[PDB]
Amino acid sequence: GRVIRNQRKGRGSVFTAHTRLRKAPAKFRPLDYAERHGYIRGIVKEIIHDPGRGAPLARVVFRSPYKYKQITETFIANEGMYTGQFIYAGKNAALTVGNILPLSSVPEGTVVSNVEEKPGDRGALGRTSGNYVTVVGHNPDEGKTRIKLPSGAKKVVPSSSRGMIGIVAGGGRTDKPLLKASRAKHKFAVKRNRWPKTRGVAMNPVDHPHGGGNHQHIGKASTISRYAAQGQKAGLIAARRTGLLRGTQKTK
RNA sequence: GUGAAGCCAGAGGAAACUCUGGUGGAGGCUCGCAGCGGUUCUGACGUGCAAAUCGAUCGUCAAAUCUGAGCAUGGGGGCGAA
RNA sequence: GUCCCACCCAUACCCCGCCCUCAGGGUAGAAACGAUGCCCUGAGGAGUAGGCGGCCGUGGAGGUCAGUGACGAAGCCUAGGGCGUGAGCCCGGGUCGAACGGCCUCUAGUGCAGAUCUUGGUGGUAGUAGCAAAUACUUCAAUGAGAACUUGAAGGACCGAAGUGGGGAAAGGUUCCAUGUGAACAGCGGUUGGACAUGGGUUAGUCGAUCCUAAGCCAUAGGGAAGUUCCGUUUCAAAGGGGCACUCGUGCCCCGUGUGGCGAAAGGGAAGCCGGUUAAUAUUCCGGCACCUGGAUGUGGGUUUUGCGCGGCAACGCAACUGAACGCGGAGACGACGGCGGGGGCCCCGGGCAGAGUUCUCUUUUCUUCUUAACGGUCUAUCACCCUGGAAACAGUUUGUCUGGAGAUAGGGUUUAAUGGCCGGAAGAGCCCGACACUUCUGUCGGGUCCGGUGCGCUCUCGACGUCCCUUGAAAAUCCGCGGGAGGGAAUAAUUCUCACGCCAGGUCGUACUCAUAACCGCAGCAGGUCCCCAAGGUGAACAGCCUCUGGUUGAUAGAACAAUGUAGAUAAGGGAAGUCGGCAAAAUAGAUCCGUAACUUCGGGAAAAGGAUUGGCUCUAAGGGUUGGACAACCAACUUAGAACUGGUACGGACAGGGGGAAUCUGACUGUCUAAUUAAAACAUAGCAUUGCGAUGGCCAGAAAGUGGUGUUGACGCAAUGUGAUUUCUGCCCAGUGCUCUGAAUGUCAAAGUGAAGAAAUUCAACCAAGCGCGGGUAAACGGCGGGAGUAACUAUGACUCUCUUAAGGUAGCCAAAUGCCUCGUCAUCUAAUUAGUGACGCGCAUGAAUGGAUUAACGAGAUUCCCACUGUCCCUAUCUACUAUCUAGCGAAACCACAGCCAAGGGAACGGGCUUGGCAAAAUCAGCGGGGAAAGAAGACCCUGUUGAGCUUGACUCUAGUUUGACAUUGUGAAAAUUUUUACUUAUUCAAUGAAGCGGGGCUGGACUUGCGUCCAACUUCUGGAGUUAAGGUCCUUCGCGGGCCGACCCGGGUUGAAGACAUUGUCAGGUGGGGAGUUUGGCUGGGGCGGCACAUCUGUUAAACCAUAACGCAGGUGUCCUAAGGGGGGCUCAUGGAGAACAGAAAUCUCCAGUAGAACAAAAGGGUAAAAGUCCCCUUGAUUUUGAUUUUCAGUGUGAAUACAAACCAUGAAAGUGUGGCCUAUCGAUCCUUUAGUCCCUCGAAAUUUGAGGCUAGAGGUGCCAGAAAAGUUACCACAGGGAUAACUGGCUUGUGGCGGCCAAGCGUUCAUAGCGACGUCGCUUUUUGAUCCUUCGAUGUCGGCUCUUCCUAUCAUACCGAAGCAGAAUUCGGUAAGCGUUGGAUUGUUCACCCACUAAUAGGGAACGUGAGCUGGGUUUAGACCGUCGUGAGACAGGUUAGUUUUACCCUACUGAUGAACUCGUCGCAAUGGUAAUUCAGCUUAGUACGAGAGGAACCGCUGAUUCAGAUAAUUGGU
Ligand SMILES: [Mg+2]
Ligand SMILES: [Mg+2]
Ligand SMILES: [Mg+2]
Ligand SMILES: [Mg+2]
Ligand SMILES: [Mg+2]
Ligand SMILES: [Mg+2]
Ligand SMILES: [Mg+2]
Ligand SMILES: [Mg+2]
Ligand SMILES: [Mg+2]
Ligand SMILES: [Mg+2]
Ligand SMILES: [Mg+2]
Ligand SMILES: [Mg+2]
Ligand SMILES: [Mg+2]
Ligand SMILES: [Mg+2]
Ligand SMILES: [Mg+2]
Ligand SMILES: [Mg+2]
Ligand SMILES: [Mg+2]
Ligand SMILES: [Mg+2]
Ligand SMILES: [Mg+2]
Ligand SMILES: [Mg+2]
Ligand SMILES: [Mg+2]
Ligand SMILES: [Mg+2]
Ligand SMILES: [Mg+2]
Ligand SMILES: [Mg+2]
Ligand SMILES: [Mg+2]
Ligand SMILES: [Mg+2]
Ligand SMILES: [Mg+2]
Ligand SMILES: [Mg+2]
Ligand SMILES: [Mg+2]
Ligand SMILES: [Mg+2]
Ligand SMILES: [Mg+2]
Ligand SMILES: [Mg+2]
Ligand SMILES: [Mg+2]
Ligand SMILES: [Mg+2]
Ligand SMILES: [Mg+2]
Ligand SMILES: [Mg+2]
Ligand SMILES: [Mg+2]
Ligand SMILES: [Mg+2]
Ligand SMILES: [Mg+2]
Ligand SMILES: [Mg+2]
Ligand SMILES: [Mg+2]
Ligand SMILES: [Mg+2]
Ligand SMILES: [Mg+2]
Ligand SMILES: [Mg+2]
Ligand SMILES: [Mg+2]
Ligand SMILES: [Mg+2]
Ligand SMILES: [Mg+2]
Ligand SMILES: [Mg+2]
Ligand SMILES: [Mg+2]
Ligand SMILES: [Mg+2]
Ligand SMILES: [Mg+2]
Ligand SMILES: [Mg+2]
Ligand SMILES: [Mg+2]
Ligand SMILES: [Mg+2]
Ligand SMILES: [Mg+2]
Ligand SMILES: [Mg+2]
Ligand SMILES: [Mg+2]
Ligand SMILES: [Mg+2]
Ligand SMILES: [Mg+2]
Ligand SMILES: [Mg+2]
Ligand SMILES: [Mg+2]
Ligand SMILES: [Mg+2]
Ligand SMILES: [Mg+2]
Ligand SMILES: [Mg+2]
Ligand SMILES: [Mg+2]
Ligand SMILES: [Mg+2]
Ligand SMILES: [Mg+2]
Ligand SMILES: [Mg+2]
Ligand SMILES: [Mg+2]
Ligand SMILES: [Mg+2]
Ligand SMILES: [Mg+2]
Ligand SMILES: [Mg+2]
Ligand SMILES: [Mg+2]
Ligand SMILES: [Mg+2]
Ligand SMILES: [Mg+2]
Ligand SMILES: [Mg+2]
Ligand SMILES: [Mg+2]
Ligand SMILES: [Mg+2]
Ligand SMILES: [Mg+2]
Ligand SMILES: [Mg+2]
Ligand SMILES: [Mg+2]
Ligand SMILES: [Mg+2]
Ligand SMILES: [Mg+2]
Ligand SMILES: [Mg+2]
Ligand SMILES: [Mg+2]
Ligand SMILES: [Mg+2]
Ligand SMILES: [Mg+2]
Ligand SMILES: [Mg+2]
Ligand SMILES: [Mg+2]
Ligand SMILES: [Mg+2]
Ligand SMILES: [Mg+2]
Ligand SMILES: [Mg+2]
Ligand SMILES: [Mg+2]
Ligand SMILES: [Mg+2]
Ligand SMILES: [Mg+2]
Ligand SMILES: [Mg+2]
Ligand SMILES: [Mg+2]
Ligand SMILES: [Mg+2]
Ligand SMILES: [Mg+2]
Ligand SMILES: [Mg+2]
Ligand SMILES: [Mg+2]
Ligand SMILES: [Mg+2]
Ligand SMILES: [Mg+2]
Ligand SMILES: [Mg+2]
Ligand SMILES: [Mg+2]
Ligand SMILES: [Mg+2]
Ligand SMILES: [Mg+2]
Ligand SMILES: [Mg+2]
Ligand SMILES: [Mg+2]
Ligand SMILES: [Mg+2]
Ligand SMILES: [Mg+2]
Ligand SMILES: [Mg+2]
Ligand SMILES: [Mg+2]
Ligand SMILES: [Mg+2]
Ligand SMILES: [Mg+2]
Ligand SMILES: [Mg+2]
Ligand SMILES: [Mg+2]
Ligand SMILES: [Mg+2]
Ligand SMILES: [Mg+2]
Ligand SMILES: [Mg+2]
Ligand SMILES: [Mg+2]
Ligand SMILES: [Mg+2]
Ligand SMILES: [Mg+2]
Ligand SMILES: [Mg+2]
Ligand SMILES: [Mg+2]
Ligand SMILES: [Mg+2]
Ligand SMILES: [Mg+2]
Ligand SMILES: [Mg+2]
Ligand SMILES: [Mg+2]
Ligand SMILES: [Mg+2]
Repeated sequence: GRVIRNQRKGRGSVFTAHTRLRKAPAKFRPLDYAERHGYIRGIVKEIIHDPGRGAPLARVVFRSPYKYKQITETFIANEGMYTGQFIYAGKNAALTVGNILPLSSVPEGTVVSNVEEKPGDRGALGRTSGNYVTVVGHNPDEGKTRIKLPSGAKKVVPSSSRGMIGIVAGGGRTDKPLLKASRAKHKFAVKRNRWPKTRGVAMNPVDHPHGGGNHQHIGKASTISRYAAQGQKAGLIAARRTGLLRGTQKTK
């Protein structure tokens, strides 16, 4: 048989993400002395649209504590942020929307965005439009913080991890139907070469495990073991259950 | 060609929102020329003009439209709206 | 039919000659002899495969012939000889020119008709096919040997601004220009040429490259890799650039986070325009007039002298008008589309000027020219911004919008923005006229070169608005501004000047030409393909079609004629789909304006639904604008609309251009995409829906590895993997099976490592185990599944209901003879005259059914289907016209194919002959057609089978494997605690993350707030504002007294950059599991083709089997893979099955008695033999079913194996013995090598020598190969491949004729009566090859496989027609039969049909053959490769003799045959004859006979005669119609 499309995707080549129109990655400031001990003030210059990203980004200018230059950063814009707004990043920053604070100096029950998995990593969690991370609780003796992720998972991160107060802008982007093949094409044409998608059962046996046959049918259980070989993992990988979800799920 | 929002005016009514002239210029809308394609004649030709062309008739024609150059993917590999 | 006589001839027989072979003899005191010779005698002679012998020929070697030869070697040619059976040898003649041969040995690349053989050459075909797309040529002249395709002039035409025009990019490379030209090429010619030959031609600071970066590529540091090299592109790197100072280069002082290259002739980007000029270059040359960049220093100007301009309220202005580091900003720099406004150019209109055209007539006419570059100066030009002021009675305002107390209207200003006006350039140019010189050298000189208008016009550009996006639409080099304020700046002298003028320089490569019906790629001068720019007039909505201007061509082999058949363009009376699988093809409709427009609907559509009317020309009228005066008048300007009269051909979108429509069904929602070159679809995609995994120490994936990579400039509204497939309404039940997921205990299973025991040790044995699995839960929008039987309602049918068997559950809602149902052309209704079609219903549905999605569905569809209107040559039924061919000619000129060839009939034959046999026959040489034959040409059949030949794909095939999971060992160190194992502590190994490696850890100074034995905790100064923040101010001492030098300002200390994980993870090596993701391989045989079946595959009995033996078939009836401690061995006593008599229960049968009883019983098992004091049966004793090795028999090769037979060595059993016993009374009951396991002994070996373990040998058994002389082995292919096979299937033919069809003989019986008018049982004899079987003879290096259409001929077993005979024949109508194939045998609905059945006509609507006639005749509806859907089946790939949809139909010019047409020879003609060949007519109706014969009556013929008509044939065009 052939190498299947899912296997080919990992080679790169035509499946590499598009990057020309992306200006800079969305990252916090590097964790420095000012952010560790007090706060630093930055000015929002513009709210820009980043192709391939649903959420808008905010360009924020800060002063260098050690040089005469000025530094422009690219944050994920939280909804409610505006051009000409002062934002504050640090331990002693006020608890207002757009401020970047360590989770230790944040009370329980507030939502943040671009939460660092570890301090200094400049943001990893809850960075997509309409998404946020909730600060469930604190453990000061352990120096840790329990948070709730957009997926519903519970995580524990060091209290020094930073986050931006508020909710990622971009609202309910997925609330309107795409309604058109062209609109799906435009959505993915700035992300990746993954659209359109041909069904495996419409292929031939040389091309996919779902293969051919005189009727379009999978012919064997579509749930595939977690430890199946590469080239076998087509369908529902390591599926605990299948079928329509007809009630609440114990797992979360 | 059709004529979506938005806008102007006038008629009713009590209200609220009904109606009627206009304006406007949206749509993977439509007729249709070039381009692109290739349905039927199962036409021509079938030691051809041609190792796939020719004619008529057809599909689409403002956007999943057509196309140049540069560049990338190399054989059990690639690429594939398959 | 029989008998007799003579005769004819085979390669046979007889006699003779000769050849050869074989056989038998003779031949030496050698006068003897290729002694391998000779002489004598007898017999014999076929031959594929094959064997042997002898000889001939070729290249080369040794010896020899004292060989041949320029007075002619070799070779070659030869209707000239000789020899040999023959292969061959020799000679004569000719040609020719330098070597060669005989004999004996030696040697080999040694002998050709084949191999779809190799290379080369050459034929018939054949002067043949053909040289026919792109509208088209003609006259005169010149040139020349020669002119349709050279040139000039004239005419006629085309391209018709998305050109046949003018220039470019790629690509070519000299094709560009001049001159000359024999051949070759330009498929005709050629004087011509992109050809050939000889010479020329490409000029840049300004146009490009060069410079920049993009996607991307390659280095570097490092890390992998055995390595070629891979990653890496800033990453675990000590990676650079700025200034000052001496006689002299070298003395220092500051900044630093960066620290490569390549990559665009369309992206970014410094700068050039006009006129002229050459044969060919020009934005490059020449003339004039400019610009940019860089470098230098001047003159003037400006500014200042303790300093770096002035003005304006302001927006800002002015000719400058200092400014380091460091920083900020702008430009470069960006999407698509819409309407509006400005500008350039083009187009158009009016007037004037100059020229030209027309001018019978008319036309103040028609056409052309009338131009102004870069670069500058100057004045303007929307948006915006500034000042005054303060708006509701809101106002301003666009086509649209919008704007305003965050300050509108208004008034006044500032400013970005020329492709605008004027001026310089610049009229001196260019152009246009006009007039005077002249072999040329020289032209010369005059004049003129203007003014207005218009616009939904075209094109480009600019501007302000606006729309769309889950889409927001490059980078860098370079240039500029500013914030900052470092340095520096002569009251009589320079002046860190972006001002004016001035000086110097600008290298290198490209530059011709074409860019295409001839310069590129398609083998080529190819109707194909190949990226752009400019873009006139008319009609018209219009870069539509059609015509024209500029410009370009007139180039595609020509002449003549007008047959068939064609290709292309059309027209047809009447009918109007009757054609056909099917309306294929064609026709019909078509623009605009005005009316009118249904069902349904997602309310958007449907819709141009359906349909109807009008349209020309001319003469008028009205309306729709701008400007000025004074509510009218005047002036200016286009078009768009409406109304009226008149008028003609009742015509007018007059050409061109240009929708047919409707009622429904299946299906996919739609737009979109694909099998380039047979499938455009219902397939794919899609939005929507649903499921699954993943929180980064991660999911999925790539890599040999990596300090590797993609997703990822990413973080659940995300990434990845699947299914279904818009909307609407729904999506039922089943977790038993296979998967996936979760737990691994009360539970079982296990490897390596480790633990314990035994041992001398190797080892062996025990426990223990991680993963995985057994186990137990979950899960179907996972793969998938979703049942049988029996009764039941006052007649009855059915079964609401019930009784019963089983599953994991038993098909729910829906839907249906549907693209899914076989039976089936289902049943009913409708549609038609007629419907296997369509639609609507019905449903025990072979085999419908719910995201393997069910049902419905507006809109959409080059999808499939039915009907209706319109329309028509599809047809009845054909006809006609045009162009180009074909045709004939000149020139040029192939190919396929070809054993030899070409008339038939029958026969036989390899079962379909051109050749053979027997007949018919049979006359040169030819031309146009033609599609019967050549089982015509393609192409070593693709269907089928075989091969111990493959390949693609699948899986629970066999064997493995990347990856992965888990365990162990190592990396791997240091502590503590718990009674060796577990837990948690350390950081330095190791791993991760961040950063420009800035503020980490301890303190102590201060600020605080909390507390009473004054003690502890916290903190380090930024949060009103879209400003700024840098090159330190100061304190303190030193000082050269300086924005100078140190310590503070800015606390000290540890040099751990910071934060995490941490001896875990990672990594290396082994071990268990998982692993169609991947690899390799396999997937029996026989066989009335193969498959399925069966086993005729090892083996036994009887028979087939034809009396020894032997002997076949998928022949017949059967049997075997066991069973027995006795059912083996010995001995003895007895006699069985059965019958007749008898005896209580007792009988048909229980036991007892007697008599008969040849085996009719029994002997393990099939069958056949055999057995009676036994071989049966019972009793007694036993283990001969033992040890050893030979011999023999059957199957047979006289090999194994299995069986079997007689005897020897022994020592046993039994009988008093004799004797018997080496398994089963006989004929079947079974198994090699290798390996393993036993048994056997003072047995042999472990090879330096010993002992003990262990191992290996020798002899005899066992573990098994049943495909049984003995491989370890699953499918599929419709995507398929190869070597073959007519050894072997599907279609023709051949034999046969069961079966099918058609007859005969007999005649029980039927027929009221009567077997035989006519039927006809039981039986029996046949014929036919239009059925289907059976066979496998021909064809698998191919004979084109159904049907229909068309066309001819043949048969008779006669449907009709002619003439006859019989009846249960009064007439009429029928029935049966005879002679009879002359002549006919139809039009339609449904179906691909064949077949069939209906409607209807008819005299009748008979049956058949001709390779199941007929595909180089058609067509392609059926069968039907590859695409696709459904149902059932399969785990799957896939299958289906099931349904459905789409799917390339090639070649004739040869020979013959046929149809026609010429024709030599016999002088040429005219008029004739007639051998032979062909042959043609057919049926019905009406009137009369006649309401008559005959009949009770109903009813109801016929002969003759008359008049028409059907089908067919041969002509013809007066008339009518078509063209
Ligand atoms: Mg592969
Ligand atoms: Mg798909
Ligand atoms: Mg497919
Ligand atoms: Mg597969
Ligand atoms: Mg699978
Ligand atoms: Mg499907
Ligand atoms: Mg469209
Ligand atoms: Mg085309
Ligand atoms: Mg064709
Ligand atoms: Mg036509
Ligand atoms: Mg012989
Ligand atoms: Mg030789
Ligand atoms: Mg000679
Ligand atoms: Mg010589
Ligand atoms: Mg040879
Ligand atoms: Mg030869
Ligand atoms: Mg031969
Ligand atoms: Mg010819
Ligand atoms: Mg031709
Ligand atoms: Mg011609
Ligand atoms: Mg032509
Ligand atoms: Mg002459
Ligand atoms: Mg010509
Ligand atoms: Mg023309
Ligand atoms: Mg154009
Ligand atoms: Mg040209
Ligand atoms: Mg051109
Ligand atoms: Mg190129
Ligand atoms: Mg010449
Ligand atoms: Mg020629
Ligand atoms: Mg010539
Ligand atoms: Mg010539
Ligand atoms: Mg000449
Ligand atoms: Mg340039
Ligand atoms: Mg350069
Ligand atoms: Mg590299
Ligand atoms: Mg290295
Ligand atoms: Mg470069
Ligand atoms: Mg450029
Ligand atoms: Mg010059
Ligand atoms: Mg001065
Ligand atoms: Mg650009
Ligand atoms: Mg015009
Ligand atoms: Mg001028
Ligand atoms: Mg001037
Ligand atoms: Mg003048
Ligand atoms: Mg072309
Ligand atoms: Mg026009
Ligand atoms: Mg017009
Ligand atoms: Mg030309
Ligand atoms: Mg030609
Ligand atoms: Mg007609
Ligand atoms: Mg007519
Ligand atoms: Mg009609
Ligand atoms: Mg048609
Ligand atoms: Mg038509
Ligand atoms: Mg409507
Ligand atoms: Mg309709
Ligand atoms: Mg209409
Ligand atoms: Mg049309
Ligand atoms: Mg579709
Ligand atoms: Mg595509
Ligand atoms: Mg195709
Ligand atoms: Mg193909
Ligand atoms: Mg699913
Ligand atoms: Mg299950
Ligand atoms: Mg279960
Ligand atoms: Mg376990
Ligand atoms: Mg049901
Ligand atoms: Mg349906
Ligand atoms: Mg049904
Ligand atoms: Mg039906
Ligand atoms: Mg029907
Ligand atoms: Mg079913
Ligand atoms: Mg089903
Ligand atoms: Mg379901
Ligand atoms: Mg519909
Ligand atoms: Mg011909
Ligand atoms: Mg000729
Ligand atoms: Mg010959
Ligand atoms: Mg014959
Ligand atoms: Mg014959
Ligand atoms: Mg022959
Ligand atoms: Mg002849
Ligand atoms: Mg022909
Ligand atoms: Mg023929
Ligand atoms: Mg032949
Ligand atoms: Mg073959
Ligand atoms: Mg074999
Ligand atoms: Mg194979
Ligand atoms: Mg293959
Ligand atoms: Mg104090
Ligand atoms: Mg730690
Ligand atoms: Mg470890
Ligand atoms: Mg596998
Ligand atoms: Mg495999
Ligand atoms: Mg076989
Ligand atoms: Mg079988
Ligand atoms: Mg015998
Ligand atoms: Mg048998
Ligand atoms: Mg016995
Ligand atoms: Mg015994
Ligand atoms: Mg006895
Ligand atoms: Mg004894
Ligand atoms: Mg054995
Ligand atoms: Mg063995
Ligand atoms: Mg030894
Ligand atoms: Mg064995
Ligand atoms: Mg055998
Ligand atoms: Mg045969
Ligand atoms: Mg018969
Ligand atoms: Mg009879
Ligand atoms: Mg037969
Ligand atoms: Mg046969
Ligand atoms: Mg064959
Ligand atoms: Mg043949
Ligand atoms: Mg043939
Ligand atoms: Mg027919
Ligand atoms: Mg007869
Ligand atoms: Mg008769
Ligand atoms: Mg006849
Ligand atoms: Mg026949
Ligand atoms: Mg036939
Ligand atoms: Mg034929
Ligand atoms: Mg054919
Ligand atoms: Mg046929
Ligand atoms: Mg089928
Ligand atoms: Mg079909
Ligand atoms: Mg088709
Ligand atoms: Mg009478």
